[PDB]
Amino acid sequence: MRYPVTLTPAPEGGYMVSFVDIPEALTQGETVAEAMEAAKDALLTAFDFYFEDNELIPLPSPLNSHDHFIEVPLSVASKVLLLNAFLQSEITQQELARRIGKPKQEITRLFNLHHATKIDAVQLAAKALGKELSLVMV
Amino acid sequence: MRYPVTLTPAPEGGYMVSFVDIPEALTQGETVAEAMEAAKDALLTAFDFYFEDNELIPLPSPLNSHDHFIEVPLSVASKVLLLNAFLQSEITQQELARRIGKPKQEITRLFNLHHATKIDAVQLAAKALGKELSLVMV
Repeated sequence: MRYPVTLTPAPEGGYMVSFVDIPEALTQGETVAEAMEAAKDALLTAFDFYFEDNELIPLPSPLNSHDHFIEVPLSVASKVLLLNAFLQSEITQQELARRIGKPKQEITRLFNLHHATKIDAVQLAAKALGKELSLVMV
Repeated sequence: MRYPVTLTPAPEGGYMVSFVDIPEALTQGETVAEAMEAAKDALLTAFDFYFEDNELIPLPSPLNSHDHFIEVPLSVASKVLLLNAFLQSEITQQELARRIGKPKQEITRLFNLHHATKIDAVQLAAKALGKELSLVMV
């Protein structure tokens, strides 16, 4: 859900931004507010790299009392959970497409964060992999 | 999540559908298979009445191992949790729109199951009511 971000003071001023669970997400900001804003772009585009290399996305560490974090939207979170389950299911994209009865070009559209997908379509893909996706609130 | 269904033989032939948690969703079918399928529109059509009557939607009772059930899709499920949270907050539609910084015309689509709504918008509205919505995959 929420990825902790470590902010390091910069010797030339401002802050350098880094995530403990995602080494590829690096950026910086003038101020904590700006650094946090940039931190959300760094995390999501670092996710883009995992999606093309079909490598598992690390899950967030537990959050301490005084730590900043980035909460990924539900749309991103659902695709992240789907990608990890799909990579561990050991089936291909062609096979998954067959199971949902849809052409291969929306499997490509499914495992891409820049393409909008309806949450119900993500739910059906999880079901085809033997997984149930559900909601919790507070 | 999943609402338990009661299957009762019909004196007129066929089988009769009823939900333990939703007394208003009742219909029937010639066979168990058809009565279950017909039951899923009856539950969704009963939900529409809760949405326009602004009444809290009862949540499902626990499921035995050997229990029949109807599973609402994630899109409807998210809106059900949202309507219950909005009804218990005792604020108006104008106020919720103000807190998420969107016009009123997107609140009305939030509380309607026939209008598709993006999950990220449902997350934002829940947050404006002090609730955090998250996904579980099992």
